[PDB]
Amino acid sequence: KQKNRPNRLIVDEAINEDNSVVSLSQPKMDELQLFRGDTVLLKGKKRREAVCIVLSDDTCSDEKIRMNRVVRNNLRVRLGDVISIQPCPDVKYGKRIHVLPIDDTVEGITGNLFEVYLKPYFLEAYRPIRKGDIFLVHGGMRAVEFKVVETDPSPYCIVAPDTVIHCEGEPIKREDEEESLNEVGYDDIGGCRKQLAQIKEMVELPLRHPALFKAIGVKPPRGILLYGPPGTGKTLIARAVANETGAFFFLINGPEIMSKLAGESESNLRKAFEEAEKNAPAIIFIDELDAIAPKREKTHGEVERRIVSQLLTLMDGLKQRAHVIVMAATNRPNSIDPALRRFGRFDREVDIGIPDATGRLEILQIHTKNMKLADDVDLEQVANETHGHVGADLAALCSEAALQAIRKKMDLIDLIDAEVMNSLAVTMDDFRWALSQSNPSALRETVVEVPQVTWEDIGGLEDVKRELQELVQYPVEHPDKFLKFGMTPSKGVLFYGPPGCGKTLLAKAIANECQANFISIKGPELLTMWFGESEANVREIFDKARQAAPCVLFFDELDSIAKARGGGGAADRVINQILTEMDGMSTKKNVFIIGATNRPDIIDPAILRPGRLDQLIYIPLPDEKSRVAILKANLRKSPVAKDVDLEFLAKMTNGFSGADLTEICQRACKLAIRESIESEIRRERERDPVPEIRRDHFEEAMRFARRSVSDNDIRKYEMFAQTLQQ
Amino acid sequence: NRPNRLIVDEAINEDNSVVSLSQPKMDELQLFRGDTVLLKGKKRREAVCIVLSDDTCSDEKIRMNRVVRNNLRVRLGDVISIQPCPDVKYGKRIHVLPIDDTVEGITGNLFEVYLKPYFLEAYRPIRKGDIFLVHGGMRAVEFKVVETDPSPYCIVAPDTVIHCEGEPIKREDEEESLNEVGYDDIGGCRKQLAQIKEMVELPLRHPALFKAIGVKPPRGILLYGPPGTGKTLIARAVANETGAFFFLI
Ligand SMILES: Nc1ncnc2c1ncn2[C@@H]1O[C@H](COP(=O)(O)OP(=O)(O)O)[C@@H](O)[C@H]1O
Ligand SMILES: Nc1ncnc2c1ncn2[C@@H]1O[C@H](COP(=O)(O)OP(=O)(O)O)[C@@H](O)[C@H]1O
Ligand SMILES: Nc1ncnc2c1ncn2[C@@H]1O[C@H](COP(=O)(O)OP(=O)(O)O)[C@@H](O)[C@H]1O
Repeated sequence: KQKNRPNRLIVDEAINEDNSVVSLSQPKMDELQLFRGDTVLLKGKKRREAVCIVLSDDTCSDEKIRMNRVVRNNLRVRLGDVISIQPCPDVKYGKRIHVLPIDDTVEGITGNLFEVYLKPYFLEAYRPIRKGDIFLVHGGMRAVEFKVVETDPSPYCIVAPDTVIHCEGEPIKREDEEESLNEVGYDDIGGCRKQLAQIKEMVELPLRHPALFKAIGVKPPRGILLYGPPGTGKTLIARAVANETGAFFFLINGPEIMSKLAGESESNLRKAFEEAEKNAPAIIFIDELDAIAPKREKTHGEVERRIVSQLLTLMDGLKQRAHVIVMAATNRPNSIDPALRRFGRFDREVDIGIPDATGRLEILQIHTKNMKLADDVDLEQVANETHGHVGADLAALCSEAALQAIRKKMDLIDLIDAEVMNSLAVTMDDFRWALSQSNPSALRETVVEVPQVTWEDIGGLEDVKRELQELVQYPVEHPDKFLKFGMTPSKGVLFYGPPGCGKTLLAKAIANECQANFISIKGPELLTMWFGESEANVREIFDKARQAAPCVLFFDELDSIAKARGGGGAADRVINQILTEMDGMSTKKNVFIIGATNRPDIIDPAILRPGRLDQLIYIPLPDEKSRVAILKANLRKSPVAKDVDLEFLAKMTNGFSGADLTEICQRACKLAIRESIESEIRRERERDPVPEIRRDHFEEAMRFARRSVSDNDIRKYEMFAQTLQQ
Repeated sequence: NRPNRLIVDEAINEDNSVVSLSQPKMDELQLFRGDTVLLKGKKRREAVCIVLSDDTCSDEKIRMNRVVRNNLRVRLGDVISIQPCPDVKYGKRIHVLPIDDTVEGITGNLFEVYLKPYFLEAYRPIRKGDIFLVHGGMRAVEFKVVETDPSPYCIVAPDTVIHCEGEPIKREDEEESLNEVGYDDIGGCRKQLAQIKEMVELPLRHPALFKAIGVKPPRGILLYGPPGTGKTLIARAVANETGAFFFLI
């Protein structure tokens, strides 16, 4: 970025008396790509926006903006605060504009307010406004404020001379100016920025750059595939990259292509492309491509493969034909025909995936920005407790929570619009009941995320942590050292020993401090792929690994598949595929393959071959610093008080595994919950928060023994450590 | 629960032309005597009858018609509402067609036999399609409104004649016009029926509440279940308690 976010400006008094005119300086408008007659989008406090025309000023300061008292009150700011300016170069003219004056400004005057106030104020003026601007109109020896109600270009527009002005009777008053309907934009798009920036580049370079693609010679984004779960803001993304760029959108959908009969399938599909040809600033988006073009064995018909044929003969031959780009949507990239997915056209494919916790948080922030809540819910625990939900399901979650809030209160008056909005309130219980009544769709899917451990759960093995940093982090940070000597780094590592979940948190910490993606490969999913006789599922997983580069590929226990066999054997139907993936693994892109086993005697010797899975790391029994780190993780995200004896467990529970010391904490927590609720039972029988688990309950939690490790297996692990002791 | 909705008096007679007067309720609201007074039952049903005819009912109760008691609600001993709506325009000789009991006895002139010697200047201002039972001897003969000369609720002029070419069709068509719509009439797994009742009833009667939320969750509802469960009657029961066009395919 730049210093101090240089669109931030200081409000100052103006010289011009115009309401819709703000003033800047000469090198500021040159740096911010601003003209002397162009329009901007001003943003300020209390999430209030403004649309204005920047004019040149000579008395204006370098880092200040001159404006009158109207925009200062419209942005709800006083003298001395900071405001921001955003350029708005894509404004369209308005069609119908509804204006209603405030009640105190029309007391004493009667008649038509259009020909006296509205007609001279907009007589070839072209003043831009937004929804909620209160602008002062002078006339009849008075000063009457007029407020924008609703425009057909609903976010922002310029008053055309053909715009019909609506000034009907019974106006609204000064209120909380609630938002209820709008048009989408880049801020409306949620958490997709790692791919939103890429597709932003691949549509911004087609914008107003004809000679740039002549400098390339060829246009690189000929066809763009956007695949993911159904409903991941797909047409929202397509509509968002159209209006702010400035083009003709003209969406068509595959069901509407099949909606016409035989012979009419060429009608309104080719004609869409001559429509795109006659309007060179345009994009093309098609929805449900699997309904048009499935796989070749799935093409069980004649008219549908005819439609596939006109799509192919229209998609191959638009090479520099009004420089239009083409977008498409599908569930998975292999669901479409692979002959469509070749090169020359339809090559710039991109994944979207599910949102993360912060992406879900900002999606819910967008969906709850327009609706006033009870302002005591944090909205972060709501977006953090959800898991595997599409953004459409978050919108449905917000709608059902509002339905819960409406159904909680009884019936009001029937139909003013000032009773069921200012009484809107949602609780933690409202969204919690809404969380139960919310069917997800992104479940049963390989999630992609950057998790958060922040390196301090890990106890001991600091040289092992340094080796894991040098294998993964430092090729990303300093690849010039590895290109200095040309050494191919060890991209594959093995974990063996007790059944620990600390290797999972190790991989999570690698993805965290690497700031890279994570993929959790499940052992039950591996046996699903084995017993389901579908060994081709590895390929799209590794394709998602390539498209989510850099990433961490945490595989579970691979010896369980060999445990299912034991007549004997070395490799299985899933095992031999990942060796071909490792041979197909490039040394670039910083995609790491990390393995997690328990018993390495029953694994493939081809895994033990060099270049496939390179080095083996033993994870030993937990140590006392790792035991107090385990107790710190037990104290992580849990309300606890003082007088805790963290050194009490490590002196005698050294023979137990780390899950036993974890289960001590959950058992003491359930004991605390049980004693608190029987204290509630005592309170009800008789008709303080007690936030600390008292350590007698901790000692009753550590009393029972469930030692899951075996000492002979520990000697077996030490025997393989001595085998690797060279 | 509304002040208009009040408990109903028992049916003294089976006449559509007689409504008893409740004088404390007449002192409560502002109802004007004369031609037309609007009344509502339940499930979005509209009807009009005259007032100040009998003066038999006591305070906070009004005696109404028999046909607005058996229809326009789910049962007797329930609420009835009133509404002032006077001096509407006039119609001409509606409800010429009987449906059920013409096949026994004689046909007659079909309105000079049982309609003319029974009415007392309340010229049946009912919904076009609603019924009313009247006969001289048996007093259980219904008819159906088929002539639609007036578009709003209008009384007709007395001693008017139109074409008498109407023929009876069926008896069960009155029962099949509802086809037994009722939440008591439906069987009901009451939990799932409660959520579907909520998620259609919040669409019901409050179209502007969708502007308050801004998001509409009902855009389509699947009905999972094994066949034989009344799935084609569950949607029929959800309809016509709301009041809309059902139109199954
Ligand atoms: N990522 C998202 N962010 C915000 N809103 C979303 C998102 N995904 C879906 N929605 C909501 O879901 C509705 C339909 O979007 P979507 O299901 O993506 O359409 P399509 O499936 O045709 O791409 C929209 O009204 C939008 O508000
Ligand atoms: N380097 C390390 N050495 C020892 N223990 C560790 C290390 N890093 C993390 N741990 C701890 O080991 C525990 C994982 O072992 P455990 O809970 O017994 O296995 P599981 O949960 O798979 O049954 C985690 O709670 C973690 O805090
Ligand atoms: N749950 C129910 N409540 C009331 N009537 C029912 C119910 N289930 C079946 N019936 C009766 O059974 C007959 C056939 O209905 P049914 O087989 O349930 O249709 P569908 O299976 O399409 O819902 C209907 O005439 C209906 O009266």
